Amino acid sequence: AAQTNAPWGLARISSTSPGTSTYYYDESAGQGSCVYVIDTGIEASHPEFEGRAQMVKTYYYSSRDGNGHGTHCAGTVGSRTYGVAKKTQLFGVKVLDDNGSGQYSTIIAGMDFVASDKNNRNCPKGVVASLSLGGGYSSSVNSAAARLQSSGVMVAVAAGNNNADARNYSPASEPSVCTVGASDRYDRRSSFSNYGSVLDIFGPGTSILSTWIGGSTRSISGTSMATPHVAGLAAYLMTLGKTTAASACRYIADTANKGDLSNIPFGTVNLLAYNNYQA
Ligand SMILES: [Ca+2]
Repeated sequence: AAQTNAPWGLARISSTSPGTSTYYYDESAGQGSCVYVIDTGIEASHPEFEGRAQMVKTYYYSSRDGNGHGTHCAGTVGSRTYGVAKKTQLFGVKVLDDNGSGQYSTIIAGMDFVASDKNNRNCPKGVVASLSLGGGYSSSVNSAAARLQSSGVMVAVAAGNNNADARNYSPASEPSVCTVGASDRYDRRSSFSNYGSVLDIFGPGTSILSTWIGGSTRSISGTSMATPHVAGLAAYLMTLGKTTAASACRYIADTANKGDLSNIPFGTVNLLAYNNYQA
């Protein structure tokens, strides 16, 4: 399959070079897999989701995304125009309020919910979790991400937008999960993107165009935008039978584009997400 005039993000994860605008992917496109978006909720009624998105848990007065961040992350995972896996199932777990903030206890409880709610969903191809949040370091948040990873879910987390080492940020410091850095369309490390030895993969993070709330679309930046790229890629590689939950982050790093990113600090992996699809 080929999507012309696609955002630079998906075209990059399907290219060995920058500057292309065509996303190439296998027509399975994530069918049979599930991706849990743990954010500010998902506007499920957006036509770009085609009835594949739904709110399964909220810790507040409403499950509706009053912010747009969670809807933007879900659009990068599996929207019809801005998604990696255009056929996957999106489950919204609203652990952040409409202000984007959230207590660590609520966010931890959201991860434990996904570790058990996946037993209630139909995901024969695999379960992925997109954690496009994070804050200061916390062993409880790190253990909550490791528990979700040990339960059989591919956990992709954001490295953070502090331009520092991701070792002082949770769940970015958890070594068992996939810590995703950000990159721009010119194969440079995003100026805000965190780094360090704990990072596993870089993804398109700067000027990522995806869906917004109210049936609209907009372009934003952040490692919160590169995480759904890897999350959608893990679900894409899952239905194709290339990898499993405990080995997707390791497989993505193995088949990634090596030595193509600039401004990568010493000791940080120079890996960019690449679906390796040969049309
Ligand atoms: Ca890791």
